[PDB]
Amino acid sequence: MARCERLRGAALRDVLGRAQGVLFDCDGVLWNGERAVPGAPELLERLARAGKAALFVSNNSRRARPELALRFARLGFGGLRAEQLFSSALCAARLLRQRLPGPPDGAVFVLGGEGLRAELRAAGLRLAGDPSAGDGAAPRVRAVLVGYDEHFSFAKLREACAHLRDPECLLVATDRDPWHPLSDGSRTPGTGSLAAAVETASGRQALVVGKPSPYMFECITENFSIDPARTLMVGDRLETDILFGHRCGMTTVLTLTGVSRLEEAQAYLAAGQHDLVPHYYVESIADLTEGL
Amino acid sequence: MARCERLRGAALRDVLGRAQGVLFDCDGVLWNGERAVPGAPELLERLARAGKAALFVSNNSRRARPELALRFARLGFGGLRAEQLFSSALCAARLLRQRLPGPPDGAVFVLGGEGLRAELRAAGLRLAGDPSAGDGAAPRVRAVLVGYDEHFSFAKLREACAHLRDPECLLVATDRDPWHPLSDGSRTPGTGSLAAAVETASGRQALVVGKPSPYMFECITENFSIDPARTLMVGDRLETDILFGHRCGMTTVLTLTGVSRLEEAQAYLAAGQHDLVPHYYVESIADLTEGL
Ligand SMILES: Cc1ncc(COP(=O)(O)O)c(C=O)c1O
Ligand SMILES: Cc1ncc(COP(=O)(O)O)c(C=O)c1O
Ligand SMILES: [Ca+2]
Ligand SMILES: [Ca+2]
Ligand SMILES: [Ca+2]
Ligand SMILES: [Ca+2]
Repeated sequence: MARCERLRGAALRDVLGRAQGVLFDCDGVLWNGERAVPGAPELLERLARAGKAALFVSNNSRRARPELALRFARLGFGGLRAEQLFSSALCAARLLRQRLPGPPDGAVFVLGGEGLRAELRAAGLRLAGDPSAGDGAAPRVRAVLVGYDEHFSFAKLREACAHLRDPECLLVATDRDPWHPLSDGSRTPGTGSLAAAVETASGRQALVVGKPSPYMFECITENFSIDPARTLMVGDRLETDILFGHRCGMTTVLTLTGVSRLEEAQAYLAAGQHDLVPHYYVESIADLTEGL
Repeated sequence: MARCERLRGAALRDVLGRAQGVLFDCDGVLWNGERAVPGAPELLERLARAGKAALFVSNNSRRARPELALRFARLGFGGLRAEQLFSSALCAARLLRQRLPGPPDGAVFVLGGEGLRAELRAAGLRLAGDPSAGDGAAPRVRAVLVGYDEHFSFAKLREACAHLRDPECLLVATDRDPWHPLSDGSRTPGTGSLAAAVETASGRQALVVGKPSPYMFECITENFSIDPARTLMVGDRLETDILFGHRCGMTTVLTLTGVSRLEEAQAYLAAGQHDLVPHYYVESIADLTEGL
């Protein structure tokens, strides 16, 4: 099982050689804020050359796919197809298209920003507060979606609760990341904090779209035939990316350039909490390139 | 132990006769919104006549003591001394006066309304955003207090987190009630929902002031010699008032005019969760009067 081994040498050559593809978490892995992890772009270049597939999975609900694609390019990750990029915004839009109840024969009440709303509308979803048809009633709200919402308020929370009074109204969260580190050492609250407030006030459990939910893997694999037994999952958060990998049956690699510390992985290992223990770790993903 | 017995007849006469005093939760017990529970005022009148002490304990952080006292009178509860009324606002102010760290050799950042702020200032506390002395630096924030905040926002959450980056900064919540029922059947989010968001984003556990924290009982008993072995605790919420009573060693009485249902108490009893099981229940507190 996962023993949190430092991946290097012949083992690294073996692990990467056997892998048919690599699934990358983004923040803490490819970059921190506006700074690419040195050697990250070169890894992705060498992977493409090695004939190994690369896919990208982020819990970030801020950007619709077109703006996400621009961000990869800007940070040095060139030549990527938009189809290789998966975010919790995109997959939440897809989950709601697939699951929204109501007769054919709802509207979605969204706590979140314009990039999220853009992604939802692109998937064909009607949003609460979109303008109504003629002067008829507003459509019935059949899901509440909690994403990263820099305009979160008590009034919006109260309104979310009102919608959720109907037990057939879905409650969905893009992700449960509790907070994110910023470049100056400060932190921004994460969607997990807002989801906590909504779940508490409504007495509901949210359906989570993003990592570590297996749903995210369903979203990625709708379009892509990938064998999880031959896929490496690389990420910086034990409770999100490494747990995701284990749930999906992938080999997990913790990179140490982000949120989680080696000491924490080792502590979980000691406590026998194996689903929070990576199979392997690297100081940064630049350490992988040698294995090709 | 607690067996959730319907309190009536000779048993009621015995229980009330032996009691030296009664501690009442307020909402769901004495009133629902602006409507007194019929017969509640008459109970309190008869209790005073029986020579039995009455004290009142509410998690409501909206009103400072003077406005709270007006509310009791208005609902039909006359003749009360302000000293008999305890709220999570009053006791949070007291806890912070007692615990605020820093040299003699802080300020308190408050998420909450004007009644809470009034209570804190009356206890001698300086509040973040109170005006600074001359043109010197703002005082160091040494506690974050989360109360009922109808103006809660993402920006305030972010700011709470910034203060909490200092591990010596306290995190205190007035209460963890998750939501409260309104007269039209709707609900308002409770402090517990906001506390959840703050704890999640900061990765901290809050110190809770109100019920079911034993601290609330310390607050009430600072001024009042009451024997918990001779005190009845009467409330409508299993996870708040009944748990509080058990933690304090009081005889607990669930009234059925509020949040918790008899069926839920019986379910907990069945599951052997005795600290969430009331010793006794009544349809409403008006059922107690006969026992005098
Ligand atoms: C709101 C939000 N969600 C998620 C993340 C990053 O997600 P991931 O680490 O899954 O790429 C960030 C990082 O910027 C963020 O700002
Ligand atoms: C914000 C808030 N806190 C607490 C409560 C009631 O508290 P309790 O049931 O402890 O009296 C209410 C009920 O109105 C409320 O509005
Ligand atoms: Ca990450
Ligand atoms: Ca480390
Ligand atoms: Ca109550
Ligand atoms: Ca009942």
